Amino acid sequence: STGSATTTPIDSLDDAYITPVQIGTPAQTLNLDFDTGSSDLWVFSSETTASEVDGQTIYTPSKSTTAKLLSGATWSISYGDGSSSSGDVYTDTVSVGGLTVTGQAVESAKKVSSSFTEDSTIDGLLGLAFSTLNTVSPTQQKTFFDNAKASLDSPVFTADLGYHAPGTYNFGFIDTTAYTGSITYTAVSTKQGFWEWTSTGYAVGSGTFKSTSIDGIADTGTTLLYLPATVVSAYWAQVSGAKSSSSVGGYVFPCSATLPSFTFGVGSARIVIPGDYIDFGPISTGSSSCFGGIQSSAGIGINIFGDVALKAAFVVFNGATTPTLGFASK
Repeated sequence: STGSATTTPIDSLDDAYITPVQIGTPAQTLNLDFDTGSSDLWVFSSETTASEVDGQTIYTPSKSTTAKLLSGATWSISYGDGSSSSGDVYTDTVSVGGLTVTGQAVESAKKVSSSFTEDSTIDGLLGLAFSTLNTVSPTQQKTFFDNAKASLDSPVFTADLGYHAPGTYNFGFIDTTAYTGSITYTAVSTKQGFWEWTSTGYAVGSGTFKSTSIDGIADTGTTLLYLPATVVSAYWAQVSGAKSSSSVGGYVFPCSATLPSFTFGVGSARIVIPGDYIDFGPISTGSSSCFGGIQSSAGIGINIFGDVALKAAFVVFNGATTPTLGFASK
């Protein structure tokens, strides 16, 4: 089997991407944030505290003839931005882009933190990291991809995120028309449960490539590119007036600037992030200070190849017995 679904930016900055997902019988379609940095499929629901729902579409398990309470199971997750959610668990039929999994754990939120409530465009998350990170207790549950894997034509999914435009998540096949040149594959460590890999270096604009190993994760659920402070300083030093602002929470730059590109290495290959992808717009409405799309990872504990980096590439998440990642230009 295969599946193919379009993923759409939630706003004009590509702060996140939503993909329609069919849950239950008859189908209830929710727009979920596909997140290769986590491993829970959770949704706003009829069980979510009413004061914490503000415009999201909810899953109502009582209206699904295929929903079954997973008795005793609870979940609770905290994300790297400080947001969180928790609740109980049903199993139900879940379809993405024509690919159907029966018995998928659908984690129904009883509580969500304010940032979820405040984002009316995201109805939940669909985790695509390794199932060892799934938070369901006492019986850990499998991701959608893990459940689908054996049925897929090939044990892979691909992320093709757009810049200020829709893109595609494919399951079970590699669309050879969606990228240019060849796909360069690189080793993955699953030891932390992430799609963790080692970039071979970077360049700023037209500058020379610096060969240096940068361990990090391919994370569709993180907006920006978070890299070591040395690398980030070298980038922003090329932008007149750019500075790190403690009050804003990262590097800012004059909105009048033209940003240089940023290149990262994948083995001997190179992925170029155009400068425009690094512009996240005014820090507040009407400001002439703009927020940078490349930020330091120094406070995180891990480097994160988020959407800023991934949307410059066609990315293969290869879930073969030994997982690997593939990157192609496009």
